[PDB]
Amino acid sequence: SSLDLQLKNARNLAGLIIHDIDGYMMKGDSSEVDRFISAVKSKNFIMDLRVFDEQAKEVSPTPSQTPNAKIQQAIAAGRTLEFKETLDGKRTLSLVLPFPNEQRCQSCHDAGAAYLGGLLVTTSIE
Amino acid sequence: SLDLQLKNARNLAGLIIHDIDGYMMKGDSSEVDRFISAVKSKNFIMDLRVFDEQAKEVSPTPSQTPNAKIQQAIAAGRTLEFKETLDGKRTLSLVLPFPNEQRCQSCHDAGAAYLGGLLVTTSIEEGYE
Ligand code: HEM
Ligand code: HEM
Repeated sequence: SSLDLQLKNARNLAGLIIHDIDGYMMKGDSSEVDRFISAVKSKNFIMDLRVFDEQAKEVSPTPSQTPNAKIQQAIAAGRTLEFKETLDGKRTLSLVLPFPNEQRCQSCHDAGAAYLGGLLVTTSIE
Repeated sequence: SLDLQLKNARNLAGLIIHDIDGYMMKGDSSEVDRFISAVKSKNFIMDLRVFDEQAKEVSPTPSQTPNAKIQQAIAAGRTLEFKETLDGKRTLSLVLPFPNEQRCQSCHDAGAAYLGGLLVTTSIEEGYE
Protein backbone atom coordinates (compact mmCIF):
# COMPACT_ATOMS: atom_id res chain seq x y z
CA SER A 1 0.00 0.00 0.00
CA SER A 2 2.68 2.48 1.05
CA LEU A 3 4.90 1.35 -1.82
CA ASP A 4 2.14 1.38 -4.44
CA LEU A 5 1.31 4.93 -3.42
CA GLN A 6 4.98 5.88 -3.72
CA LEU A 7 5.18 4.21 -7.16
CA LYS A 8 1.99 5.88 -8.40
CA ASN A 9 3.19 9.28 -7.22
CA ALA A 10 6.57 8.72 -8.92
CA ARG A 11 5.01 7.85 -12.28
CA ASN A 12 2.80 10.91 -12.12
CA LEU A 13 5.85 13.00 -11.28
CA ALA A 14 7.53 11.71 -14.45
CA GLY A 15 4.41 12.52 -16.45
CA LEU A 16 4.50 16.04 -15.03
CA ILE A 17 8.17 16.49 -15.89
CA ILE A 18 7.88 15.43 -19.50
CA HIS A 19 4.80 17.62 -19.98
CA ASP A 20 6.71 20.49 -18.40
CA ILE A 21 9.75 20.02 -20.62
CA ASP A 22 7.57 19.58 -23.73
CA GLY A 23 6.82 23.30 -23.44
CA TYR A 24 10.52 24.06 -23.46
CA MET A 25 11.11 21.70 -26.38
CA MET A 26 8.55 23.70 -28.34
CA LYS A 27 10.97 26.65 -28.17
CA GLY A 28 13.64 24.93 -30.25
CA ASP A 29 16.25 26.38 -27.90
CA SER A 30 18.76 24.07 -26.20
CA SER A 31 19.62 26.91 -23.83
CA GLU A 32 16.07 26.77 -22.45
CA VAL A 33 16.27 23.00 -21.92
CA ASP A 34 19.49 23.25 -19.91
CA ARG A 35 18.05 25.99 -17.71
CA PHE A 36 14.86 24.03 -17.05
CA ILE A 37 16.78 20.94 -15.92
CA SER A 38 18.91 23.05 -13.57
CA ALA A 39 15.81 24.81 -12.25
CA VAL A 40 13.75 21.70 -11.44
CA LYS A 41 16.60 20.03 -9.55
CA SER A 42 17.36 23.17 -7.54
CA LYS A 43 16.00 23.92 -4.08
CA ASN A 44 13.90 26.72 -5.56
CA PHE A 45 11.73 24.44 -7.70
CA ILE A 46 9.38 24.04 -4.74
CA MET A 47 10.34 26.86 -2.38
CA ASP A 48 7.22 26.55 -0.26
CA LEU A 49 4.36 24.09 0.04
CA ARG A 50 1.60 24.49 2.61
CA VAL A 51 -1.68 22.65 3.10
CA PHE A 52 -4.70 24.28 4.75
CA ASP A 53 -7.95 23.03 6.29
CA GLU A 54 -11.46 24.09 5.24
CA GLN A 55 -11.16 27.14 7.51
CA ALA A 56 -8.16 28.31 5.46
CA LYS A 57 -5.85 27.60 8.42
CA GLU A 58 -2.51 25.92 7.76
CA VAL A 59 -2.21 22.33 8.95
CA SER A 60 1.03 21.25 7.25
CA PRO A 61 3.90 21.69 7.73
CA THR A 62 3.21 24.25 10.47
CA PRO A 63 -0.24 24.19 12.18
CA SER A 64 -1.76 27.65 12.62
CA GLN A 65 -4.99 29.11 13.94
CA THR A 66 -4.88 32.17 11.70
CA PRO A 67 -6.73 31.93 8.33
CA ASN A 68 -4.88 32.62 5.08
CA ALA A 69 -6.83 35.13 2.97
CA LYS A 70 -5.68 33.80 -0.41
CA ILE A 71 -6.67 30.28 0.60
CA GLN A 72 -9.99 31.67 1.84
CA GLN A 73 -10.67 33.21 -1.57
CA ALA A 74 -9.54 30.15 -3.52
CA ILE A 75 -11.92 27.99 -1.47
CA ALA A 76 -14.84 30.44 -1.62
CA ALA A 77 -14.55 30.87 -5.39
CA GLY A 78 -13.46 27.29 -6.00
CA ARG A 79 -10.72 28.48 -8.34
CA THR A 80 -6.94 28.60 -8.68
CA LEU A 81 -5.30 31.92 -7.89
CA GLU A 82 -1.73 32.86 -8.75
CA PHE A 83 0.46 35.78 -7.79
CA LYS A 84 4.08 36.86 -8.12
CA GLU A 85 6.34 37.51 -5.14
CA THR A 86 10.02 38.12 -4.61
CA LEU A 87 11.13 35.65 -1.94
CA ASP A 88 14.64 35.62 -0.50
CA GLY A 89 15.63 37.80 -3.44
CA LYS A 90 14.04 35.57 -6.11
CA ARG A 91 11.09 36.26 -8.42
CA THR A 92 8.55 33.49 -7.84
CA LEU A 93 5.02 32.39 -8.71
CA SER A 94 2.69 31.21 -5.96
CA LEU A 95 -0.43 29.20 -6.69
CA VAL A 96 -3.34 28.73 -4.32
CA LEU A 97 -6.02 26.15 -5.06
CA PRO A 98 -8.77 24.28 -3.21
CA PHE A 99 -9.05 20.55 -2.58
CA PRO A 100 -12.25 19.33 -4.27
CA ASN A 101 -14.39 17.32 -1.85
CA GLU A 102 -14.87 14.22 -4.00
CA GLN A 103 -17.54 11.71 -2.94
CA ARG A 104 -14.90 9.17 -1.88
CA CYS A 105 -13.69 11.59 0.81
CA GLN A 106 -17.00 11.41 2.72
CA SER A 107 -15.76 8.47 4.74
CA CYS A 108 -13.84 10.87 7.00
CA HIS A 109 -14.96 14.32 5.85
CA ASP A 110 -18.16 16.36 5.84
CA ALA A 111 -19.96 15.18 2.69
CA GLY A 112 -21.55 18.60 2.34
CA ALA A 113 -18.36 20.64 1.92
CA ALA A 114 -17.62 21.96 -1.55
CA TYR A 115 -13.89 21.87 -0.79
CA LEU A 116 -11.86 20.32 2.05
CA GLY A 117 -9.03 22.82 2.22
CA GLY A 118 -6.37 24.45 0.12
CA LEU A 119 -2.84 24.09 -1.14
CA LEU A 120 -0.29 26.85 -1.63
CA VAL A 121 2.83 26.12 -3.68
CA THR A 122 5.58 28.54 -4.60
CA THR A 123 8.09 27.97 -7.37
CA SER A 124 10.95 30.10 -8.68
CA ILE A 125 10.60 31.72 -12.11
CA GLU A 126 14.03 33.36 -12.12
CA SER B 1 7.30 32.91 -21.20
CA LEU B 2 5.33 33.41 -18.00
CA ASP B 3 2.32 31.56 -19.37
CA LEU B 4 4.38 28.40 -19.86
CA GLN B 5 5.73 28.68 -16.32
CA LEU B 6 2.20 29.22 -15.02
CA LYS B 7 0.81 26.22 -16.91
CA ASN B 8 3.66 24.09 -15.59
CA ALA B 9 3.11 25.48 -12.08
CA ARG B 10 -0.59 24.66 -12.34
CA ASN B 11 0.15 21.04 -13.22
CA LEU B 12 2.67 20.84 -10.35
CA ALA B 13 -0.10 21.93 -8.00
CA GLY B 14 -2.33 19.31 -9.58
CA LEU B 15 0.24 16.58 -8.99
CA ILE B 16 0.64 17.56 -5.34
CA ILE B 17 -3.10 17.59 -4.77
CA HIS B 18 -3.36 14.19 -6.45
CA ASP B 19 -0.44 12.91 -4.35
CA ILE B 20 -1.98 14.12 -1.10
CA ASP B 21 -5.34 12.69 -2.17
CA GLY B 22 -3.58 9.35 -2.27
CA TYR B 23 -2.15 9.64 1.24
CA MET B 24 -5.64 10.56 2.42
CA MET B 25 -7.58 7.70 0.84
CA LYS B 26 -4.89 5.28 2.00
CA GLY B 27 -5.56 6.49 5.52
CA ASP B 28 -2.15 8.15 5.72
CA SER B 29 -3.25 11.73 6.45
CA SER B 30 -0.54 11.93 9.12
CA GLU B 31 2.26 11.54 6.54
CA VAL B 32 1.55 14.82 4.75
CA ASP B 33 4.26 16.68 6.67
CA ARG B 34 6.78 14.01 5.70
CA PHE B 35 5.55 14.18 2.11
CA ILE B 36 6.14 17.95 2.08
CA SER B 37 9.71 17.69 3.38
CA ALA B 38 10.41 15.02 0.75
CA VAL B 39 8.98 17.10 -2.10
CA LYS B 40 11.09 20.13 -1.18
CA SER B 41 14.21 18.01 -0.68
CA LYS B 42 16.97 17.37 -3.21
CA ASN B 43 15.62 13.82 -3.41
CA PHE B 44 12.42 14.81 -5.29
CA ILE B 45 14.13 15.15 -8.66
CA MET B 46 17.36 13.27 -8.01
CA ASP B 47 18.38 13.25 -11.66
CA LEU B 48 16.95 14.55 -14.93
CA ARG B 49 18.61 13.96 -18.29
CA VAL B 50 17.50 14.52 -21.90
CA PHE B 51 18.72 12.33 -24.80
CA ASP B 52 18.50 12.67 -28.59
CA GLU B 53 17.09 10.13 -31.07
CA GLN B 54 20.40 8.24 -30.88
CA ALA B 55 19.95 7.85 -27.11
CA LYS B 56 22.92 10.15 -26.49
CA GLU B 57 22.60 12.61 -23.61
CA VAL B 58 22.35 16.23 -24.72
CA SER B 59 21.67 17.83 -21.34
CA PRO B 60 22.89 18.57 -18.80
CA THR B 61 25.95 16.41 -19.51
CA PRO B 62 26.59 15.90 -23.25
CA SER B 63 27.79 12.38 -24.05
CA GLN B 64 28.62 10.34 -27.15
CA THR B 65 27.85 7.07 -25.38
CA PRO B 66 24.32 5.69 -25.98
CA ASN B 67 22.09 5.01 -22.99
CA ALA B 68 20.76 1.45 -23.31
CA LYS B 69 17.59 2.17 -21.32
CA ILE B 70 16.83 5.30 -23.32
CA GLN B 71 17.66 3.39 -26.50
CA GLN B 72 15.07 0.73 -25.68
CA ALA B 73 12.47 3.28 -24.62
CA ILE B 74 12.85 5.04 -27.98
CA ALA B 75 13.05 1.91 -30.13
CA ALA B 76 10.10 0.31 -28.34
CA GLY B 77 8.21 3.55 -27.93
CA ARG B 78 7.43 2.66 -24.31
CA THR B 79 8.15 3.93 -20.78
CA LEU B 80 10.60 1.91 -18.69
CA GLU B 81 10.94 2.10 -14.91
CA PHE B 82 13.54 0.53 -12.65
CA LYS B 83 14.30 0.57 -8.94
CA GLU B 84 17.80 1.67 -8.01
CA THR B 85 19.62 2.53 -4.80
CA LEU B 86 21.16 5.97 -5.38
CA ASP B 87 22.50 8.77 -3.19
CA GLY B 88 21.83 6.52 -0.21
CA LYS B 89 18.15 6.00 -1.01
CA ARG B 90 15.76 3.59 -2.69
CA THR B 91 14.70 5.31 -5.89
CA LEU B 92 12.66 4.80 -9.00
CA SER B 93 14.09 5.89 -12.33
CA LEU B 94 11.67 6.34 -15.21
CA VAL B 95 12.77 6.40 -18.85
CA LEU B 96 10.29 8.05 -21.20
CA PRO B 97 10.49 8.48 -24.98
CA PHE B 98 9.41 11.83 -26.48
CA PRO B 99 6.54 11.15 -28.86
CA ASN B 100 6.68 13.35 -31.97
CA GLU B 101 3.27 14.96 -31.38
CA GLN B 102 1.53 17.15 -33.95
CA ARG B 103 2.73 20.40 -32.36
CA CYS B 104 6.31 19.08 -32.47
CA GLN B 105 6.02 18.29 -36.17
CA SER B 106 5.96 21.99 -37.03
CA CYS B 107 9.77 21.61 -36.89
CA HIS B 108 10.44 17.85 -36.64
CA ASP B 109 9.55 16.06 -39.88
CA ALA B 110 6.80 13.56 -39.01
CA GLY B 111 9.10 10.79 -40.19
CA ALA B 112 10.30 10.11 -36.64
CA ALA B 113 7.87 8.49 -34.20
CA TYR B 114 9.95 9.56 -31.21
CA LEU B 115 12.44 12.41 -30.93
CA GLY B 116 14.57 11.18 -28.07
CA GLY B 117 14.16 10.37 -24.42
CA LEU B 118 14.04 11.60 -20.86
CA LEU B 119 15.36 10.03 -17.68
CA VAL B 120 13.96 11.08 -14.33
CA THR B 121 14.95 9.69 -10.94
CA THR B 122 12.99 10.31 -7.75
CA SER B 123 13.30 8.89 -4.25
CA ILE B 124 10.71 6.34 -3.11
CA GLU B 125 12.37 5.78 0.27
CA GLU B 126 9.40 7.33 2.05
CA GLY B 127 7.52 4.25 0.88
CA TYR B 128 9.67 2.09 3.17
CA GLU B 129 10.43 4.43 6.08
C1 HEM C 1 -9.66 12.46 -1.90
C2 HEM C 1 -10.53 12.68 -0.66
C3 HEM C 1 -9.86 13.50 0.45
C4 HEM C 1 -9.39 14.77 0.35
C5 HEM C 1 -9.41 15.68 -0.89
C6 HEM C 1 -8.86 15.12 1.64
C7 HEM C 1 -8.37 16.38 1.94
C8 HEM C 1 -7.97 16.80 3.20
C9 HEM C 1 -7.46 18.13 3.46
C10 HEM C 1 -7.23 19.23 2.42
C11 HEM C 1 -7.22 18.18 4.79
C12 HEM C 1 -6.69 19.38 5.57
C13 HEM C 1 -5.21 19.72 5.43
C14 HEM C 1 -4.29 18.66 6.01
O1 HEM C 1 -4.64 18.03 7.03
O2 HEM C 1 -3.19 18.48 5.46
C15 HEM C 1 -7.59 16.89 5.35
C16 HEM C 1 -7.41 16.52 6.68
C17 HEM C 1 -7.63 15.23 7.17
N1 HEM C 1 -8.10 14.16 6.40
FE1 HEM C 1 -8.57 14.13 4.50
N2 HEM C 1 -8.98 14.09 2.56
C18 HEM C 1 -9.58 13.07 1.81
C19 HEM C 1 -9.88 11.81 2.32
C20 HEM C 1 -9.65 11.43 3.63
C21 HEM C 1 -10.00 10.12 4.18
C22 HEM C 1 -10.73 8.98 3.46
C23 HEM C 1 -9.67 10.13 5.48
C24 HEM C 1 -9.98 9.05 6.52
C25 HEM C 1 -9.30 7.71 6.25
C26 HEM C 1 -9.12 11.44 5.76
C27 HEM C 1 -8.70 11.84 7.02
C28 HEM C 1 -8.21 13.11 7.31
C29 HEM C 1 -7.76 13.51 8.63
C30 HEM C 1 -7.63 12.61 9.87
C31 HEM C 1 -7.42 14.81 8.56
C32 HEM C 1 -6.89 15.63 9.73
C33 HEM C 1 -5.38 15.82 9.60
C34 HEM C 1 -4.81 16.65 10.74
O3 HEM C 1 -5.35 17.75 11.00
O4 HEM C 1 -3.83 16.20 11.36
N3 HEM C 1 -9.12 12.24 4.62
N4 HEM C 1 -8.03 16.04 4.35
C1 HEM D 1 6.58 18.93 -27.75
C2 HEM D 1 7.12 18.82 -29.18
C3 HEM D 1 8.65 18.63 -29.28
C4 HEM D 1 9.37 17.63 -28.72
C5 HEM D 1 8.82 16.49 -27.86
C6 HEM D 1 10.74 17.81 -29.15
C7 HEM D 1 11.77 16.94 -28.79
C8 HEM D 1 13.09 17.12 -29.20
C9 HEM D 1 14.18 16.27 -28.75
C10 HEM D 1 14.11 15.08 -27.81
C11 HEM D 1 15.31 16.79 -29.27
C12 HEM D 1 16.72 16.21 -29.05
C13 HEM D 1 17.26 16.45 -27.65
C14 HEM D 1 17.62 17.91 -27.40
O1 HEM D 1 18.28 18.51 -28.27
O2 HEM D 1 17.25 18.44 -26.34
C15 HEM D 1 14.93 17.96 -30.03
C16 HEM D 1 15.82 18.80 -30.67
C17 HEM D 1 15.43 19.95 -31.36
N1 HEM D 1 14.13 20.39 -31.57
FE1 HEM D 1 12.50 19.65 -30.79
N2 HEM D 1 10.86 18.94 -29.98
C18 HEM D 1 9.56 19.44 -30.05
C19 HEM D 1 9.18 20.57 -30.74
C20 HEM D 1 10.06 21.36 -31.46
C21 HEM D 1 9.65 22.54 -32.22
C22 HEM D 1 8.20 23.01 -32.40
C23 HEM D 1 10.77 23.06 -32.78
C24 HEM D 1 10.86 24.29 -33.70
C25 HEM D 1 10.18 25.55 -33.14
C26 HEM D 1 11.88 22.19 -32.38
C27 HEM D 1 13.22 22.36 -32.77
C28 HEM D 1 14.26 21.53 -32.37
C29 HEM D 1 15.66 21.86 -32.56
C30 HEM D 1 16.24 23.13 -33.17
C31 HEM D 1 16.38 20.87 -31.97
C32 HEM D 1 17.90 20.74 -31.97
C33 HEM D 1 18.63 21.18 -30.71
C34 HEM D 1 18.38 22.64 -30.35
O3 HEM D 1 17.35 22.94 -29.71
O4 HEM D 1 19.21 23.50 -30.73
N3 HEM D 1 11.43 21.14 -31.57
N4 HEM D 1 13.55 18.17 -29.97
